[PDB]
This record gives sequence, C-alpha cells and structure tokens, in this order.
Amino acid sequence: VKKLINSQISLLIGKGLHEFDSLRDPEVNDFRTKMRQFCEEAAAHRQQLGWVEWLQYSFPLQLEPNRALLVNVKFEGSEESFTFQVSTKDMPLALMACALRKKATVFRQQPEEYALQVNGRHEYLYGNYPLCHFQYICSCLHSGLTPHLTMVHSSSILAMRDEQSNLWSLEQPFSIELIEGRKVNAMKLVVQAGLFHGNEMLCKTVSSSEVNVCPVWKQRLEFDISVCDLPRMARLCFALYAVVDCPIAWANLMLFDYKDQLKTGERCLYMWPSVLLNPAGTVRGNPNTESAAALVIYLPEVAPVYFPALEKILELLREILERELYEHEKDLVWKMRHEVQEHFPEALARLLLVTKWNKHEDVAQMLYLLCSWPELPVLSALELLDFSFPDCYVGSFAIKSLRKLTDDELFQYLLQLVQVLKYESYLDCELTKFLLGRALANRKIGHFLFWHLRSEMHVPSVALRFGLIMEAYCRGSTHHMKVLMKQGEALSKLKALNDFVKVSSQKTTKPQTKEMMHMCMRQETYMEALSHLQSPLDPSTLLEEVCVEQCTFMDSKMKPLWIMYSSEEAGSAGNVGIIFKNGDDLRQDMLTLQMIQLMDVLWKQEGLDLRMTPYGCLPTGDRTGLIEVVLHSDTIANIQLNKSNMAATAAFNKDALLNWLKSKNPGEALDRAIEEFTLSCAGYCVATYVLGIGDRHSDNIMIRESGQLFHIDFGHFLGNFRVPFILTYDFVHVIQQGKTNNSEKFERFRGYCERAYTILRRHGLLFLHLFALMRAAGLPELSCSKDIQYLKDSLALGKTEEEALKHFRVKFNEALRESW
Ligand SMILES: CN(C)S(=O)(=O)n1cc(-c2nc(-c3nc(C4(c5ccccc5)CC4)n(C)n3)cnc2N)cn1
Repeated sequence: VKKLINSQISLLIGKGLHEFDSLRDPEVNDFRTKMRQFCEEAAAHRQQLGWVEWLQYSFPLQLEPNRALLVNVKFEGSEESFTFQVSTKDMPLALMACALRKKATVFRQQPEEYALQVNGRHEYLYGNYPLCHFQYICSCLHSGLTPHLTMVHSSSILAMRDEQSNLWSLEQPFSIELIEGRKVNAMKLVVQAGLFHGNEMLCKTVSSSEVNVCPVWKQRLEFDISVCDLPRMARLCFALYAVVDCPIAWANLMLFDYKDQLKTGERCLYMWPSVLLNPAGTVRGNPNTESAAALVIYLPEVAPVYFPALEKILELLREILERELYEHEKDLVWKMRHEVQEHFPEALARLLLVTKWNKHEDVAQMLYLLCSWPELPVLSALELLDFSFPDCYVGSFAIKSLRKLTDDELFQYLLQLVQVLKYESYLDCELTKFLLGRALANRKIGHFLFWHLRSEMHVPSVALRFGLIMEAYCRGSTHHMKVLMKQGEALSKLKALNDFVKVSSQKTTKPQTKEMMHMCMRQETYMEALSHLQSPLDPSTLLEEVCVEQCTFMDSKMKPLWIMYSSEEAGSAGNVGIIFKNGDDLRQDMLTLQMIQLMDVLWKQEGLDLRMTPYGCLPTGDRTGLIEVVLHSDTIANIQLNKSNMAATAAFNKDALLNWLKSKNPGEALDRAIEEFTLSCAGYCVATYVLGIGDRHSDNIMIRESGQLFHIDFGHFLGNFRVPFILTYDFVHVIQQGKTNNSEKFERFRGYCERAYTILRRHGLLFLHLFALMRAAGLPELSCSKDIQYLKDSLALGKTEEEALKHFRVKFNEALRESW
C-alpha cells in the first residue's frame, strides 16, 4: 500500500527514495524521520479542522490589497440558476441568504452552512468581507462580466476533506593536515584555505606549498584562531588553483556536525568546479565521485567535544551613526550593546555585524542580549535571513519574528525564503520546518513551495536538500502529491510535444507542424494527460478540456507552445491559456514579474491601481517553465504592422495604436481604454526604470484590447544590456487622446509616474532586502554588489523625498527629449 506512495514520490520529485538510503548518511536519515513525523502531525490537525478552516486551507481567500451588480447563483444538484441585483458592499452571507430565499419559493419550502464557489475554479467566497473585496468580483467589475457562483453546503466541503485523508578548555590554535588530491590541470598547485562565519573571515587566509601539477602535500595548516574560539556555524573553505593565476575547484565544510559535535578526523572533499575563495557555496560535496576532484584533509583529535548548550552560553554620536563604518564606530556599538537592545531594537543587524565571532566571550554576551531581544518587524527579520547573519541562534530569532507573516505576505516572499535554503548549513533547520509547516497549513503555499523546489532538482548542489523537503511535504499530503503528479504528467507530455514541434519546424511549413501537433495531441495518452489538472501557474485555475484546434506554437527560436483550455462549468472564466517554453531559464523573468506584482500591491494599498498585468510565469524544471496567457492582447509590433482590409487602417504609423483601440473600444467605450493605457504605461514606465529593464522594443511590450499596456521577455534587468527612463511618441500620442497638444492629459500622466515612484521609494529597503536574499539563486545578472547598487541608485535611497523627486523629473524630461 505505502510502497506505491513511495514509488509515486520518487517519480514526482525526480529522484528515487532508494538514492537517499544508498548514501547511508545519518543526517539524511534523521531529517527524514523527524520531518515525516512533523509533516504527519500537520496532516492530522488538518483532518480535524472545521469545515470553514478547511476552506482557508484548500482554497485560501484571494482578497484585493457602493454600486450595484448582477450576480448569477446556482446550487450543486441542479442546472437552475438565479440572477440577482446585489451590491458591491454586500457580505457573501446576504447573497447566500437570497439564494436560499429564492430556492425556497421555487421549491415551495440557514446561510451560515454555505460557501460560494467560483464556477469551475478552486476559489471560494466566504468571510466578513464585502463582495468588492474579492479579486474575482473586481475582475468581473472591471471587465463587466457576470460572477457565476455555486452554493456549496458544509457537508459537500467535508466530503472533499474526508476523500483527501492520508568547550573553553581547548585554547590551542585551530589546525588541519592537507594530505593529497586527484584532479586535472596544465605550473604548480597551491591550496588556499580559510575560516569563515558567513561573509566574514574568522582569521587570515593561510595557503599551501606550491606542489607540482603532476598531487601530495601532507602539510600542517594552522590558523590565527583558538579552538575554543570557533563559532558554532564555523565554515572551513578551500580553494585549488594553478599558478606559475588560475582557479580549478572549491569546497567548504562545517567544523561541527548536525549533532553539534566538532568533526574528527579524516575527510574526503569532492570539490565543485571553479569560475577567489567561495564562503557562500554549499558545505556538501560534489555528488559526481567519478569526475570530481577530491581533497583529503585531517581533522586532528583534541580528546568528544560538543558546542556548549544554550544554558552554558547564557551563563557566559551614537544616534548620528545609526543612519560600512570605521573601527572606532564599531567599538562604540559593542560598548553600547545594552542601549541598542533597550532603545534601538531594529539596530540589531548593525550590532550583530560589529560583534567579534572569533571570540566566544563576545558571541555569548550578544546571545544573552538576543535571547531577551524583542521581536523585530517583518522587514527587519527579512534582512536577518541573508548569508551576512549565519548564526543559528540569529537564524532561529528571524523565523520567530517571521511567524507573524500573513499567508498573503509569505506568498510574496516565498521565492526569497526558498533561495535562502541554499545558504543553509544543515538539512534540519528552523526555516525548512517553517516552510513545510506553512505549506501544510495552506495548499497555495504548499503548491508553490513544491514547484520552487522541483524546478531545481536538476541542479546537483540543491538536489538532495530539495528532494528531501518535497518528500517530507508529500508525507503531509498524499492527495496533493497525486494532484501534483497530474501536473507533472501534463508537463511530461508537453516537453515531448515541444520536441516534435522543434524538429518539424526545421523540416516543414508551419500549417504542417500545427496539424501534426494536433494529431499527436488527439492521441488517448495526450488527451487524458493534458486534461483536467490544476494550473501549475495558479492551483485555483482549473485547466479542464484541452482545446486542441485552438492550440498552436510560436515562431521564436525555442518554438513555445500555445495551449488553450475550456471548461463547461466556468464558461468564460474557464477559457484559459498557458505557454510552455523549454530552452530558456525563466527564473529572472519570474523574479521581475514578482517584483512588478509587489509594486502593484504597494500601489494598490495606497489607493492607486495603475492597471498592471502581472501574468504568471513559473519555472517547473530544467530550462522548462509555463507562462500565463494574457487573452485578448497583442504586441505593439503586430498592431504596428498595419494590415490591409482591417478596421485599424492607419495613414501614419503613430495612429496604428489608437486606431486599434478605436476598433476594440467602439463609441463611449474608448474613453476608458485611454485611461487604462495611461495608468498602465505610467506603471510600467516606473517599473522598468526602477528595475532597469533594457532591450525594450515593440516585440516585447503588449496591449490588451481593454487598453492596458504591459511588458513581456524580462531576460535583462538591473541595466544589464545604467538604463535611462523610457518614453515613446507612439504612447504619448495615445495619452494625449490622439491630439498633437494636450498637456492636461500629459501632466496628469506625469503625476501618475511621480506618485508611483514616491510610493516605491518608501519601500526601497523592501526591494533591497528581497534582492539581497535573491543573490543565493545564482542569477548571472544578480551575482554581486554592483547589481543591488542599480536599485539603490534608481530608487535614490541615499537622498531625501524632495531631492529624489527633482532628480527623477530630470530623468523623465531627458526621456521626453529623446522622444523623437
Ligand atoms: C516573447 N515570447 C515569444 S514569450 O516570452 O514566449 N512570451 C509570450 C507571452 C505572452 N504572449 C501573449 C500573446 N502572444 C500573442 C502572439 C502569438 C500567439 C500565438 C501564436 C503566435 C503569435 C504574438 C502575437 N498573442 C496573440 N498573445 C499573451 N500572453 C503572454 N503572457 C509572454 N512571454
């Protein structure tokens, strides 16, 4: 029975569970036993949750960050629907009451026993919120479409739930013995070593003797640090390089084990290929024992030595600087450490960075303060997750403060909280426990954590950790694992179909490839596999029947697939599409869209909706991911082609954009589209300036028929070809209602840019903490300090709001002066 569940996890996580046993590692084995138990306890509490608490799990409320409307409501066991005239200020309960009252008159004879499902979607409408607070209601309000909802009784929700049940004495200096190696390079081999506590050295780097390219050393490597002065999270970093300078390989390893004991004696280090000394890199060796270079080293015995328990640890001009600092300034903060705890709690990061981690006496005093430190705000806790703060006690304190994250906030920073797992030193961590816990408490987080892990199973350095986490997750939800398997089955078929599409395009005409895509899709295995699955881009979006005749592929290099769906129940909300792309890395594209989505959220909170189109984009595997189709939209380029026998017949190229709008928004409807275009253009002007998105042209900027402008292809960001502000006459013409001179409309638009820019600037540090946590991903255009600096400069965070708004107008006018 459980053998199949074991076999299913294996196929789903892309790694056989036998591989975890083969290693014969007590860290892997104890992670698996503990996590499985923690995950089963989380699945248990979930099986005894009240029917509303289950809705908050399976279907978490999609709520937005007066005027009456028509709402079509039906029940389960019938096709009979009723169309009401409810208000946007109405709670769902009142609508639930009307549905029950109108059911009573039809059937000739309580709303607290119901939930309003969104037709053909895993989304529901419940809670003490007026209808206009629900994202589905607002999407129906702007598009003028009618909300189709189903009355789902408590027992029918409980049916779902039931059918888804599962020490100070060692004063000697720290030393090692560098024995021999087994590598490849064409010169002499020097092995530089070093001791690290995060980004910083605990003592000066000590090198090896230049031994011939042919390698044996047997050398003694002593460090400028005491054995009792090694912090718990001490990292020993190595670097193999050839010289007559050229790097070869790198390896790191913790001086303490997962059981807190100091490591002894012989250790073989399967090194990772190099591009100086890399302290950020993984403390687990290269899994390719066949082609990897090795480093045998000795950890000399000093006897069993365990790091002291917290009980033994606990037993042992100021304001003007608190807004990169000199040694006298550092000494001040450490002297004033108690006054920091008491009156400046948010300064903890600056106090943690000044403490001497190379002295056990210092660390303990700091830890005594930390154990009595008040909870920091979410923003302050997000800063503490960086590699800059490696201490376990610090790491735990950050999670302790992060527990007040709303499931909404957690979903906005999950990509960063997953990347941060790469910085980890051991498999068993409070971050994993947290991520897993929240994943098992909320299925949307459960879904997205999985895909963020699964999309990296091909990267050897993180394959064990991630594979292990996904396995632990799968223990806490047998049902969801089965649902995630259907997603993997669709994606498996999609890659095979794409592979054919790629070959056929190199051999025949497009209508010929398109018809055989269809033939291949119409097969039993493809028809079943690609149908009735929760979208990997949004688990609430149900990709029901695959609309094969409406499926094509794109002419761009990697021949992306256009997969259109339809649902009877959902009707028009069921008419959804997904773009499968295979060959490019969708990580930056996703991060950029997420950063845009956040900007929209920060703006929407301050009552400003700049009509942004933050379409889904999710990497699912090796250079494989999905893109959300923005239906009823086309590229500026295609609209500018100006085809004959159309309604968009333009005399001048400038008119093409506005003529297009005029045909898609007839009569009075056009006035709306121009405000849509102005608001979205303003938003994307700021977004792309702040983020530094370059290589913009008509082929990667799109328009919705609604008027809404948006951007695609974010392969380049942070000015990586200092990019200027962007302004095109084709857009200014549209903003100015199609008139040569209309400054009333243009100066209102100049306001939209300024306001959006100032709101973002107020959360500059949020973008700074999120990007600094992202560095863990290994994104080539987000690899160092120079990259974070682009954001610091585009957001002018080292200047006041007045000095920044003037400096912005300067960039805005120079973008307007370049506009023809
Ligand atoms: C740069 N890329 C190719 S991409 O990076 O793959 N990418 C596409 C998107 C994307 N596109 C569209 C869209 N595109 C087309 C068009 C079309 C469709 C089908 C066959 C041939 C042409 C180009 C007319 N329409 C009509 N819609 C919608 N929502 C998206 N989210 C985002 N990123």
